[PDB]
Amino acid sequence: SAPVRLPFSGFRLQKVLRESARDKIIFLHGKVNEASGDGDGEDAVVILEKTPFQVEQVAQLLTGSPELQLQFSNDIYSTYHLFPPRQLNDVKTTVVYPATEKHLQKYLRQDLRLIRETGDDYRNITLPHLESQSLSIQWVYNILDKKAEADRIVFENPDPSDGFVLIPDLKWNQQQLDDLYLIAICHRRGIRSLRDLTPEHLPLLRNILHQGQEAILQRYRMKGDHLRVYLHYLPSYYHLHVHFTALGFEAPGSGVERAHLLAEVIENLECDPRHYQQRTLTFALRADDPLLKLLQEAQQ
Amino acid sequence: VRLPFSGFRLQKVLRESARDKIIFLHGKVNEGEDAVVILEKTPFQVEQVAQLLTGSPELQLQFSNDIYSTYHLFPPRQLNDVKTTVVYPATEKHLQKYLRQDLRLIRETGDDYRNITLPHLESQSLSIQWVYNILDKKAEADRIVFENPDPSDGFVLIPDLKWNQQQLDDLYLIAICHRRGIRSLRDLTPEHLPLLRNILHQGQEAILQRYRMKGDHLRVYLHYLPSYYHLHVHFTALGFEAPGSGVERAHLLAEVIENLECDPRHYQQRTLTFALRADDPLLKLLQEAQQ
Ligand SMILES: C[n+]1cn([C@@H]2O[C@H](CSP(=O)(O)O[P@](=O)(S)OP(=O)(O)SC[C@H]3O[C@@H](n4cnc5c(=O)nc(N)[nH]c54)[C@H](O)[C@@H]3O)[C@@H](O)[C@H]2O)c2nc(N)[nH]c(=O)c21
Repeated sequence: SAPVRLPFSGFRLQKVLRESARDKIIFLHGKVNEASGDGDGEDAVVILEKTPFQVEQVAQLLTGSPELQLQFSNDIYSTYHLFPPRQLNDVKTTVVYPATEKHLQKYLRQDLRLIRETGDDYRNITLPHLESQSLSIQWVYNILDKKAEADRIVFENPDPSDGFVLIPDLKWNQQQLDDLYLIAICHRRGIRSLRDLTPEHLPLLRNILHQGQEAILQRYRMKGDHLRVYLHYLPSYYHLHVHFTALGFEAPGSGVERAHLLAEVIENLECDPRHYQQRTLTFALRADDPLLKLLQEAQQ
Repeated sequence: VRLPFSGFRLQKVLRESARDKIIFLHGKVNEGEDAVVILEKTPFQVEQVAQLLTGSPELQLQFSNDIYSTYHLFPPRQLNDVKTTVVYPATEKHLQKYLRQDLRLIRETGDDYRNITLPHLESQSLSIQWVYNILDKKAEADRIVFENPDPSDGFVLIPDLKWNQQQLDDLYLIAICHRRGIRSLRDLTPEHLPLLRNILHQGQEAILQRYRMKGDHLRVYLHYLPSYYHLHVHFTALGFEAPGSGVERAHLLAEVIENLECDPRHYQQRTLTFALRADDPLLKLLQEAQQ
């Protein structure tokens, strides 16, 4: 059977978590599985995002007879409503079910605040707090165990200590290289973030950088100098992973307040073995995040 | 109801943004005459999204993993609207306005800068007279928000030209140091730490006094490569993903300060990563040298 259903029965919109006109994305909190009519459904998050244009698809459309509705016109400039064929109309849909209260908070629209976390702040405040406020990494384990997305793996170094799995993300429809996005997940368990990195991890990091880039060149004919390769801090999930993005893709999470180039991570560890245990890291938090209050009050 | 021309041979993509779901196309028409066609996906309407999702929409499962799954959603015609802008006939000036070249990443070692980049910079006529006019109060003096007048440790804080200051969502100011001869990060030593600390602390305090926005709302960073070779620092609202704030170009001022405190020769010895346009002669010079 063609899989054509959401993973639940019925969708009721509880509230809009966040929408962006410039990004053409919307985050939805839904209530599902309410066949009894008691208004007590499970939580689900549904993310909808319009897709980028495909160059040759739009080129063929413009050379024919497109369906247009005139909006504005003045001298050489004019604006239309275009209703394109089915090919240009697909909407990327991401579902989280069952969604946790943590999922509702991370997607709820909030103003951001910057914070600078010393090595001491991490050990005394952040690390104790995140242990109970972290999302499950079962999806990470499923990929490593070949329990999910095995056919989507682009490259794998199977070594338990220095190996990793290279795989597309949730969003990249793989229809164009302009928005290329892949993630590399290390096989070694227990590496929560940059804070756990030591020179012991230099072989792993070099493997991800050089084998990951070569795999992208082999599979997509995408040269290394077309790629932005980095890590997140704070990471979304506390299992070490690296982001491979097209340089021309203004990818979310590539800002300086979250992204750390993998090549510089390697060189920092080579220059100082205790770099990411002692140095201060700067990142952004939601204004109502209790971790922000804990860090702000310890810094007084 | 139809386009003001017949046929469309794509000459080149002027620019594209997968993040913004927009594309700028240069086409040859009536074959040829020049035309610019801009296509942009439209934002979601909450009512249309709610009505569709509550009533069995057409979906195709891509894959699932634990509690996560991705689908292709095929909405009705009411949600597929594409904003289409046409310039016909388009001029050479229109093409220059929209065209952008692809970006290529490059890593410049300390020796690369001294042997390759700096001789290339010196071979060009890079005028920063407009910078001197601001510092000397001969232009844009009415735009200055704050000044430390010290000739060595001082600076002028000025809003970005593209910020009309009518809202704080896109807050963007620039701090230009008074001291001359500091091309970029490459010229920084611990002797500039008083200047850099002044920019960080006095700059944030001035933005708090003038815009009622405290420091943790701000992203304070420098560019490498900078657009002009006179040291300047960018102050941007954190919620504003300003161009040039990506990891491939921005350097947090606090980290620049602490790097100089940990190693005086940091920015003369360490390798810096940045993007260049594919047609930039500096890109070829660095690639040939690194061969
Ligand atoms: C659960 N899961 C995660 N990922 C990817 O791993 C990374 C997680 S960390 P990141 O900081 O990039 O974003 P994040 O939203 S916390 O990831 P997420 O797990 O919550 S899924 C939401 C998606 O929506 C995108 N997003 C988020 N905010 C915005 C935004 O403001 N604007 C836009 N245009 N896009 C945005 C993200 O890039 C993400 O791809 C992402 O690249 C995910 O795509 C996975 N990949 C595989 N193959 N399978 C998995 O199950 C899996």
